Amino acid sequence: VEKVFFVTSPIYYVNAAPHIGHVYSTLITDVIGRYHRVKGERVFALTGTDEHGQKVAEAAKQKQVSPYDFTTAVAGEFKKCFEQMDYSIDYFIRTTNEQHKAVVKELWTKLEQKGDIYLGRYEGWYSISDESFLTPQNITDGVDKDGNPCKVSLESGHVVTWVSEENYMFRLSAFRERLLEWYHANPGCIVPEFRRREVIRAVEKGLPDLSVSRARATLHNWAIPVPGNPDHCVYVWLDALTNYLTGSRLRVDESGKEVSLVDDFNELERFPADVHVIGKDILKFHAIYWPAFLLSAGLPLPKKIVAHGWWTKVFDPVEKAEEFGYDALKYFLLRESGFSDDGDYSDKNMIARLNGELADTLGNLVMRCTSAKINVNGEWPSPAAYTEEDESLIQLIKDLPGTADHYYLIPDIQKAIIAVFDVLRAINAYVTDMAPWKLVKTDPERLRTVLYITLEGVRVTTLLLSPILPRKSVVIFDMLGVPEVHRKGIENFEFGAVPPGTRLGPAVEGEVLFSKRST
Ligand code: MET
Repeated sequence: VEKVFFVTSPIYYVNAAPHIGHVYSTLITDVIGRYHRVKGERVFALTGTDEHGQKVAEAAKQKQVSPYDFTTAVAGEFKKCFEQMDYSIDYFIRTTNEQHKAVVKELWTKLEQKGDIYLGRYEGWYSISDESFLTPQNITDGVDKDGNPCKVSLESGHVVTWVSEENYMFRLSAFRERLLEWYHANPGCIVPEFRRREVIRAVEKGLPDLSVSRARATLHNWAIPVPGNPDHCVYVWLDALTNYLTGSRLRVDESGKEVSLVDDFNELERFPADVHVIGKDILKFHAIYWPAFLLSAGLPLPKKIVAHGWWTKVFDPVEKAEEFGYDALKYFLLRESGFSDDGDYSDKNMIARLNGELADTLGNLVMRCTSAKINVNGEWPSPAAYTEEDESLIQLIKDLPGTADHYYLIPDIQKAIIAVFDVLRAINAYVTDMAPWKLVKTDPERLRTVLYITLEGVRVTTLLLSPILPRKSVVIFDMLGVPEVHRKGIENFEFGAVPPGTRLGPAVEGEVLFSKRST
């Protein structure tokens, strides 16, 4: 089905200021978004803020400000952070938005009409910080900020409290068999694979019904009212998860403001998400509750949920981007960690990767193929006959787009970067063997062949890196003199798409692409 590629970040709680966790989650969302745009697809990338609930209201009360003022302020800090980080997200949703609330009520009403919401009790543990219901097996003894002996979440270590409320209850237990069918029928729907296995084990163990409302006093009245029962408010997670549906139904203008909410999601061709990006801490909500809601409502299910190794919720990313470069930082975060949390975030290692990979591997190579010394005519030369060594490198360059594409689609952005850099290392090796600096005098016919391959290797690697390094890719292409039309589209993944005779861009006397730093 030709649709709009719909990729989401989670919507972030506004109890605290934006931080690296949020920036990472939204970076992954953004990169996926960018890759599909580079592929020539229609894209709708979504991010935003999760503004209702007990936690946000209590954080606003601690600041001695009204929940409305506080959410608006913090949402502003989030918006500004994401502008600073130079993302290309299509819309920023807020759960306080009136159109969002409409969609929630509409969804609630469907679930109710379907017979899947009933009036019952929740008597059990709850983590206000996680906004999560927990069984007694998921808690242990612990300490709080008054040093007192309390109970805490095994998940997150935050304080838990016993709740005993009459609550609207969603019949999650009825969806165990259908969820298991879904997981088994769609074995790539949860990535990475060990998290897919974790979800399945949990659903196999059995599912309780889920409390989807709370008494309004418990939430300090800071929530969406239940349709036809103002004594109750809608659970912040049903509220929150529904942002993805709301987002898929908003017409947005050129400045990024929502102008209209369509009735039927099919009108905008976004729903359901192709990729939900989340942290590992909210997997249950996205892989169990969310599909169960959609199943109840007869709505289509997402294609993939990708759960990274970090938590959704010092090291300030805007500070480090100003210190080391924006694209460089993004590169580092995406390169340094896969789905394991174990990975070394340190000035030592940021500099190791900056110098080793960005400067010495990529940057070095860009300068070699464009310098006046080696590229004497300042153009893409026409190649002479290819040796078997030439062919071996060409093969790597030809194969790379297909390999990188599979990685980007999993999605595993670390592996995609690695694949591209393997080819970059190969090109450096090739350039070392051929010694094109010697060939300017010794054999100019041979240099044409060597230079051309080098240029084309640089173009193709750069094109596949352009979702990771959106600014630097533009600079590289300007130096190489790659016309705008050749900077995107699957057609331009092909070897040879830029014809010989293309002139390089002008240089400037101070130009480095990535400046190395002191160790
Ligand atoms: C529907 S995604 C909700 C994410 C949640 N607000 C968090 O900050 O973890």
